[PDB]
Amino acid sequence: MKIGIIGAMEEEVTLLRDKIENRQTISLGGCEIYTGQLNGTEVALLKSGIGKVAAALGATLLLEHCKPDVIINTGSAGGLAPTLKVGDIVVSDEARYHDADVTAFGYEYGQLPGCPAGFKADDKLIAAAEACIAELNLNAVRGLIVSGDAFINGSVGLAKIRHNFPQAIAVEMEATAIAHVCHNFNVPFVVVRAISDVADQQSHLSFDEFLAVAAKQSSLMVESLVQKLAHG
Amino acid sequence: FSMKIGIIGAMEEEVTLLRDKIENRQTISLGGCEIYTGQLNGTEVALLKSGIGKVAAALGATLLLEHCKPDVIINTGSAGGLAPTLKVGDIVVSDEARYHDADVTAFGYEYGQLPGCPAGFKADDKLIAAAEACIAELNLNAVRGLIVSGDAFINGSVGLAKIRHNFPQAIAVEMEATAIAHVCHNFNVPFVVVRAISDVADQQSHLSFDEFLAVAAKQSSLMVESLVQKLAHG
Ligand SMILES: CSC[C@H]1O[C@@H](n2ccc3c(N)ncnc32)[C@H](O)[C@@H]1O
Ligand SMILES: CSC[C@H]1O[C@@H](n2ccc3c(N)ncnc32)[C@H](O)[C@@H]1O
Repeated sequence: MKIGIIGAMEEEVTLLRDKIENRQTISLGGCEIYTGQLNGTEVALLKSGIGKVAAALGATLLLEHCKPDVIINTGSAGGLAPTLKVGDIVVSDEARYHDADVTAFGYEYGQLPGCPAGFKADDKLIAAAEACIAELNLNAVRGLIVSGDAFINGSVGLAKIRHNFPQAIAVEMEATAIAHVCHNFNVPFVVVRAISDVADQQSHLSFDEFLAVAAKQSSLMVESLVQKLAHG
Repeated sequence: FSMKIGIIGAMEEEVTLLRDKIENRQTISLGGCEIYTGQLNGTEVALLKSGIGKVAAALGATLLLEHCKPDVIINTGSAGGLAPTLKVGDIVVSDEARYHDADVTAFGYEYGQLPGCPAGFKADDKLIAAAEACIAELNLNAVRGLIVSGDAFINGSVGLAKIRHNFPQAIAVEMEATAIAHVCHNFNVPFVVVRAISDVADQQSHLSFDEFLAVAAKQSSLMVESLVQKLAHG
């Protein structure tokens, strides 16, 4: 099997990239795809860049080109659920755009025409992720992750997300775009990210200071997840 | 005679007229998108129906570029008019595209800019000139300028006000142009947006859209046909 992995920033893909053996690099459409094996498992790691379009472009390339069996979106996120603290894990059971609005025509807030109002992550991928979380003794929350093309740091931006998606556990900028692409190609996906901040008026400083920590936690989780999917 | 022109429209109504005119037409269904190949007035074209929104347009544009390698991309369809002299049916030609809903300002990026990208994506000068030549020849009313995109249908109120305040110079607003420009930019492919006005993005936009979408589609499609011809023969 081939496992696809997508991270947005250098920090979020560098540790995994350093571990890929029989590594080959593909530079294309402004993205980088690293192919090879992670602890014996065939993977394809994509550094997509930040934002929905960058992520959609990279996911599309990855699916069309390398044709992985499942997609795992790694990286950092702004924590919204009460029990989350920096470094904690968020596992998507679903992804929705918090900034899409075509309600003028009767679509659900966050829903784009031609798409489900939310994209569901794969149950097996979620089960495997949670088994790893238990085995590594990590604090994690499973639930709705919302994406938009904006960095959230309190004020109006956070307020609007709370209103439309009070049950969202985390917010970031690529997951739902990746889920949307996977949905169109019928590819299972799961988002496994780590908290770099709590999306408030202090998230800039928190993100700056804890991104490396969040990237590491999510990377270790992905490493464990890949191994679990490949060997049980 | 060796040029392949890529054309991207989001909705059925926006691509149907051009599609019916493609000779030796074939249909490719990939990634939830539909691409029609063949010739338009003898010029090789690849017409994609992308679906609505930034991600749907990005996915489609990426497929079209990777799969059909067109030499240039023309984004067709409707838009909400923002510049004063625009009436329903008029043409808007992009000289630039920017996301009106992207905000990473907390980190010092320009409003609308995503990290790793230029704050705005510039349309091709030759494609712009050709489109304007077509405009002068069809004797249509048009405006050239900044087109801004977002994943929201602008219906007046705060959505509209925020846009006018952040991009006072924007001539129109829609939902796919900048995502297509972004993908084209990353692939180094020349692009131009030539859309037509279906509404003025105000509280009436919902009704105006339902009523004049066909008119915008007709006017934009005429422009695209003329542009394809212009680009291949002069
Ligand atoms: C530098 S923009 C923030 C990047 O980290 C993720 N991230 C982390 C925290 C966070 C937040 N509070 N709001 C939005 N995106 C966030 C996003 O997916 C994007 O790739
Ligand atoms: C049914 S969503 C609107 C569709 O038509 C375009 N459009 C036209 C007018 C308009 C507006 N006022 N606001 C946003 N998108 C608009 C968009 O790019 C999208 O494909």
